Amino acid sequence: EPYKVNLSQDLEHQLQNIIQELNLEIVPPPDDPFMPVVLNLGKPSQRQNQMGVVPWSPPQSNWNPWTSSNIDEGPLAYATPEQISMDLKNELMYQLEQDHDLPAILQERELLPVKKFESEILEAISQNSVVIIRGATGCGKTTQVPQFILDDFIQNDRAAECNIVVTQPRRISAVSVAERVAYERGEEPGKSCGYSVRFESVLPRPYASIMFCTVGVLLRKLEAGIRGISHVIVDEIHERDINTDFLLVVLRDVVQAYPEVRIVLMSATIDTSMFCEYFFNCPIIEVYGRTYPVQEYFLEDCIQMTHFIPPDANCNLICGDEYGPETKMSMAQLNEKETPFELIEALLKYIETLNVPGAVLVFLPGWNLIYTMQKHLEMNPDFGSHRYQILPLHSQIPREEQRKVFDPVPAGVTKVILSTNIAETSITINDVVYVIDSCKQKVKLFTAHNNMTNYATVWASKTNLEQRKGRAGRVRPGFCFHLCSRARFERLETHMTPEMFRTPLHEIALSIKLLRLGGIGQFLAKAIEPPPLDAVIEAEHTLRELDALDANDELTPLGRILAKLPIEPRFGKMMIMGCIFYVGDAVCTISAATCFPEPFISEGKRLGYIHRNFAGNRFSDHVALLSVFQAWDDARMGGEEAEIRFCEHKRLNMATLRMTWEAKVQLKEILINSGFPEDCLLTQVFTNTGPDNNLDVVISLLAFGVYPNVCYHKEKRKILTTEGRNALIHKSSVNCPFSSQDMKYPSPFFVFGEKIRTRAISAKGMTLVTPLQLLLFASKKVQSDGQIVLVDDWIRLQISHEAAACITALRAAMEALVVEVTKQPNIISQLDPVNEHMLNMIRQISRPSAAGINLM
Ligand SMILES: Nc1ncnc2c1ncn2[C@@H]1O[C@H](COP(=O)(O)OP(=O)(O)O)[C@@H](O)[C@H]1O
Ligand SMILES: [Mg+2]
Repeated sequence: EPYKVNLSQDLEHQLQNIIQELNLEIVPPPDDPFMPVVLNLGKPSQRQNQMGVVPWSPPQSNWNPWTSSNIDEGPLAYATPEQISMDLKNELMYQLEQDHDLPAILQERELLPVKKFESEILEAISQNSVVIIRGATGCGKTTQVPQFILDDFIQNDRAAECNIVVTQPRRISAVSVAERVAYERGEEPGKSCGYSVRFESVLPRPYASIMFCTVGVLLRKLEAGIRGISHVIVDEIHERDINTDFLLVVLRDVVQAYPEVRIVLMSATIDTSMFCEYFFNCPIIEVYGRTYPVQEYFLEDCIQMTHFIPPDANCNLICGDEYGPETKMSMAQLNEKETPFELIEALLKYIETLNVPGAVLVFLPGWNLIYTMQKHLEMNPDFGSHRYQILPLHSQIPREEQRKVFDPVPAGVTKVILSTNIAETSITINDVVYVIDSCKQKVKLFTAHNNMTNYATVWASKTNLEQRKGRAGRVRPGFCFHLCSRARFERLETHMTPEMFRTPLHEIALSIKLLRLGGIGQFLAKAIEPPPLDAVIEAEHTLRELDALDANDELTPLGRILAKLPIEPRFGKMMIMGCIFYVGDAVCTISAATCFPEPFISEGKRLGYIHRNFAGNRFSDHVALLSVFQAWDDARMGGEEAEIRFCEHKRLNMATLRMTWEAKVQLKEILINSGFPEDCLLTQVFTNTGPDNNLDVVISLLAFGVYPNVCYHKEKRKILTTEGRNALIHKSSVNCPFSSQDMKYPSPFFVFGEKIRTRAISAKGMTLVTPLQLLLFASKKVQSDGQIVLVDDWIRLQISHEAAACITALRAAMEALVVEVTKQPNIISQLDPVNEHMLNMIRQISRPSAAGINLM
């Protein structure tokens, strides 16, 4: 049915006024009501590109490669190469004397399997422009190889001819390795070992250094070029992170046009053919250590040797003959869509019976299943405090709490690790004798025309199960407990689909064009494994649609801003808009918070009472998050203990808030550096109960940014998608009712943030909006019949024709002004009166009073 949209009469008077002042014409009402006239409107191009290459140069005196700038004051700034080489050679032998715990550790370094091969490696790397270092996970190629390379260059007095960039796919890997390698050198991060992840960096010195960054960070610094670098180490290639696959394309163009450069690809035990063939049949340096085999078992065997009982074709129904009558009878009572918490619980205390000491590594998909499984054991008898030691490893936990997994345990105690697939190839634990495998992955599923980053649990590869097994048996003959039928193993993929095949490419596309590497399609066609066509088309369509590219597929001044922002391009455009309305700080804050988990500490079930009160009366998860942020930033002014007090009292995660903050600041600086003034990015206090026109527009711009994640409320926990299918409220949301209950809303229009798919479908992080916001920013294709209005062809609205089409115009005028200010962002100071009245009209229609709503 439609919605009874009740505007004022003198408001409609205003919307037609401004539209006249802007010298634009409203699409007239249909003569025949059955004619579905569309309200949408629409509206210099630049010369095209040619296939080009990122420039390279080796390390230089008076050039910091980590700040990508000159240095005209200090020892190195003034000194000569040999001076530095000599000096630094001495510093280490000075250090060698005086530190009495350094050689304590350096011996530990030489016990690592990769130690053996140091000669062969350095030998290969020297004589070949590209190298692959294949070897098992645990040999120590991550930590050691970049040292081996530096150590050598130091003690041949070529220290200043050495700068190493080491890319890691995960944020956590980059930093924690940087920490480890700096420890193994008797230092703290900053001396010779730096890092650089998204929104956080501890840079090293300009010479004889090692930089551990993420691929995205490196890619966005390549506008300056790969200047002042001797070696480029691309670790964990076998993971097939889409950004690594992309980087490899870039690097291959480099090694052609600059063969002096040195590249080092590092991989687990997989087929490295395509990589070797890609890089001109480059040498492979195999690496291996003394490792023990493992008996692996499957979900038949697990139930066999515990006597367990619980309360696409199903593979649990299929079972072997030699397995007993009760074995089958049990397993078939348990679907494969969810992993059995109850079985693995019983499977742990079977390991007791084997009476062999060691740690059990449990593979699960996601924080959700790890945090539940933890509270399943820890808050349960048998599993006492002094019997078992249950450590989680999400990569979303304090980095102190991560390290626990490595250091040993008091004797007669079992160390249980509930980790993600980080521990599959990225990190190795020492005590691991046993492994339990969910045989499942957590992947963002996003195909063409989804426009929804949808997290979904899926089956792992045969290769995955193989690699998860090998974690057991780095100490003694081990055991591996696969929680998948023997039938389900047969119906598994051998390898998993690489990210290139199943990820958006609009971020990759902006990069391509910023770096002037040629055409989006042409470039990705050179990939080790190119993406599907429709993905490239979708990426191209998507960037054109928001004027990041012209129709000639070249980078507009807007797209450049979006290229320099390290966030989703829509949120980048949302921020630029907010700057124009002088709500830049507010809207950057929301952007930043997308890059981090929710700062609420949910004990389980749904949300609590006190947390929901941050929402206010705007029925918004986004305002909940924005309200805590205001309360936190005010409370932090007390001091360190005052900050944590607040957080402890309100049950908030203090780490998350400091990260969202630091990210907000960094976003803010890119806009400042882009030319936007300071005054449009100042902190602006707001209420979440009274009226707030600053916060009205901020909700409006959130409608834009999060489009097209829209829904409509009907029943208590029922909502309907944009397409029309039936979805739910997530239990974390503030707009979620309590069990059985319901709540009325001043509007059923919600722009939601994210959608999970594990048990069913559901929407997460919901924010209420008015009809006018839906029309103005959260709806592309809209049709009028004179009285009734159709929005994105599944949402109907009873409303004036002239007003509905006057709004769709403002949008088009706003988009025009976006273009205008992206040519010169300092424009927003001296805005012509027509423009500033267009911003006030938008401000007006943002409010709920103008849509016949009040929040009480
Ligand atoms: N933070 C750490 N604390 C203690 N030991 C560590 C740490 N990081 C790595 N190790 C140890 O270093 C060894 C090699 O690690 P790494 O260089 O990551 O290997 P690779 O990447 O080749 O699998 C492993 O045996 C592991 O136990
Ligand atoms: Mg590694």
